[PDB]
Amino acid sequence: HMRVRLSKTLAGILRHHPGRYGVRLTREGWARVSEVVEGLRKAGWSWVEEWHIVGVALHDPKGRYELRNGEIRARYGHSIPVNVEPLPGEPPPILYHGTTEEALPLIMERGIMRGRRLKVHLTSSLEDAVSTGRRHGNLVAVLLVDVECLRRRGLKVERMSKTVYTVDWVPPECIAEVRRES
Ligand SMILES: Nc1ncnc2c1ncn2[C@@H]1O[C@H](COP(=O)(O)OP(=O)(O)OC[C@H]2O[C@@H](O)[C@H](OP(=O)(O)O)[C@@H]2O)[C@@H](O)[C@H]1O
Ligand SMILES: [Cl-]
Ligand SMILES: [Cl-]
Ligand SMILES: [K+]
Ligand SMILES: [K+]
Ligand SMILES: [K+]
Ligand SMILES: [K+]
Repeated sequence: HMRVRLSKTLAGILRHHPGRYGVRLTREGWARVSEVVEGLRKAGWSWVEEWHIVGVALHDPKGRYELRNGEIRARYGHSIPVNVEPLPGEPPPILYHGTTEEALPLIMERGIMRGRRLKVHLTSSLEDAVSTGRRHGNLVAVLLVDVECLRRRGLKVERMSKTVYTVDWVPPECIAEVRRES
């Protein structure tokens, strides 16, 4: 079966619309795998069981998901209120945010903003930043973000996966450089 298709649906459940699949999340974002399974099956994923949902989490190349006995959550990316504790580690001095060239003027005015999500998402992987920008358009720009510039003004830069870090907002003055990718 197509793991990527099931993972995209699962990310939607755990980040955006759990109730549409019969799921209630705890305030830390955790879903009961059994509830996720039943909702997917009712939506036509007629073969899915716990084994497959757990497998999506374990095989995810990015570490999007976290498991503990009976439960699963998304580590980041949510548009519904959750509190996820950070993974250990310090952020590197530069992080990336992929976007579109068309967004640059308003980013240079208002900073990088969270939009519909709880946080602005940054990555230590330039390649991942490019692929994220490409979801929004073909003319991609990657912002290099000065992490100490965020931290010294009191903005926590929290590690959510091996490569993804969240921050409430990126002030325009903390954008060190723009790299073009067409
Ligand atoms: N001041 C502004 N004026 C105009 N535009 C602005 C401004 N600030 C930002 N923007 C743009 O708005 C779009 C928001 O879209 P958005 O919420 O989908 O954010 P975005 O960062 O793309 O997605 C998060 C997922 O991307 C990976 O970090 C990870 O995904 P993975 O789990 O696959 O690793 C994560 O979940 C973005 O274009 C952003 O630049
Ligand atoms: Cl456990
Ligand atoms: Cl978020
Ligand atoms: K649940
Ligand atoms: K995630
Ligand atoms: K973001
Ligand atoms: K954060």
